[PDB]
Amino acid sequence: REATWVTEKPLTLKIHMHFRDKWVWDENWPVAREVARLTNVKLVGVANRAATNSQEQFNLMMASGQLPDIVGGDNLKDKFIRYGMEGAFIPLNKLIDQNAPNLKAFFKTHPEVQRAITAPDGNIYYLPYVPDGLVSRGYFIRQDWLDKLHLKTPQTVDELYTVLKAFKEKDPNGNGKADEIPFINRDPEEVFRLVNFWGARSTGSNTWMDFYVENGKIKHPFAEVAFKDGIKHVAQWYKEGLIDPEIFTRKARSREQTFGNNIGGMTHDWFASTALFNDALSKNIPGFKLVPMAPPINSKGQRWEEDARQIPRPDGWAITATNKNPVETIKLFDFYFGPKGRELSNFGVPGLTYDIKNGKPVYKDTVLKAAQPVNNQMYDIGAQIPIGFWQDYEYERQWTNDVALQGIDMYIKNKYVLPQFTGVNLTVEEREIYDKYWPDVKTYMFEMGQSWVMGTKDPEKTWNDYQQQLKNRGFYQVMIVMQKAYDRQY
Ligand SMILES: [Ca+2]
Repeated sequence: REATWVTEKPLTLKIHMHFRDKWVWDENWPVAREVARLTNVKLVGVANRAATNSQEQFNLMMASGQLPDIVGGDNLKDKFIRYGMEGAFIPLNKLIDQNAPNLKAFFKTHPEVQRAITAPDGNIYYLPYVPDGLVSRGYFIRQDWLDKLHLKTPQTVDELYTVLKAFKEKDPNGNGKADEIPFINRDPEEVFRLVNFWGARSTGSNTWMDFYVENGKIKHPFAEVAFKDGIKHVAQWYKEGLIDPEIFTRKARSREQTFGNNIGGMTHDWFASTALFNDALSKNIPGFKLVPMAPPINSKGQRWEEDARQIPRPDGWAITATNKNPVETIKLFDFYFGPKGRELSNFGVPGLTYDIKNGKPVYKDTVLKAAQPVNNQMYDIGAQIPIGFWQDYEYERQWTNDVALQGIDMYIKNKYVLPQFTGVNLTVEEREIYDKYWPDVKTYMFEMGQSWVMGTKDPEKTWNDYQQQLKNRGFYQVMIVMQKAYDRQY
């Protein structure tokens, strides 16, 4: 028995957790096993490991009969709220106030986080993934390629065009072949963010395709005329091969592939893991130098960094109405917000991935010297996963090299990061319109966006049909309630 046990009698619960379109909960994970040992509660996964879309899996689970005991994953906030009000997920307010002292304290000191996860009916239907940090992404460019081609760091979009064209046509890796791919990215959604170069927004926060506010008015990036004009430019860059032709399909290992084979010239991604490639590829590609770059001056005369860490994220886990042990479950959930629980969910397992030295968790050299980014290494053993947990930036600091640190400092110092959208508080009736139309409009917007970038549809010629479809699909009904809810707060 352990003082951390949340139940005297061993308890096993079923969890459906499919995340980042590639992973599922693994009861064999070192972290899962350690938490089970300490709490006496074991979670067994029931998600389909042979599936490449996490949202589709949530929907499939919801239509495959009786739900499991717990459901977790990334980008599920809206589903947790929608189905929570439908009775599929239970309210946690009471359970927390009565059995979770760590969470109760956390929320008292983090009122903004509590508000962000609360539903229109005032109920909390899930515990969020709470990131720790300030900046997230930044632009990175191949300094060695710039040097080899005698080009200066691009300061404007026009200068950037010239530089990327040079990367594509001037054989910077010197193998006599036109194999270079100027701009690459792990996230297909980043291709949409390129409209920033032409003064248009792509999202209001770290949450993909989120709304934003301008002069007291709620707006959505994909519906603005600025997007039409901006995406036309992105389409041109894609047409000319300045943007990875496989940008919508390569995905997850784009960096390992393109930087690893010395064909990638630039990206926009997280500072720590991206800068790590300088160390991982130092042996195979001497001179490889991927460095942070300030955003180029855009068509509106400004340097924009649209992304920032979002606290909390629309990720996490919830308790279903079929869970027969809600009290034991919330106690398990609370364990993660305690000192030991937070340490495990962030660093892995003591003696395996880290050791306590001078009272502080310190990653082993084998982890820090690995070619794989530390967050990827954590995913592999059940840490840094999108359950309800509190991220600790100290875990990240340990593998943020000087190149990354200096990039982070530059972005913080020069204030490139745009104000982030912190959401609004919808009434129950307003939420009904949101859940009825938004999901499908969002999917439609992505589809149109991809068509415009790839050239299968001309944004200029299809814009009217598009706006008509947005109206028919309920987009403006959603915009109307969003604005009303906004005016209530401010
Ligand atoms: Ca070449």
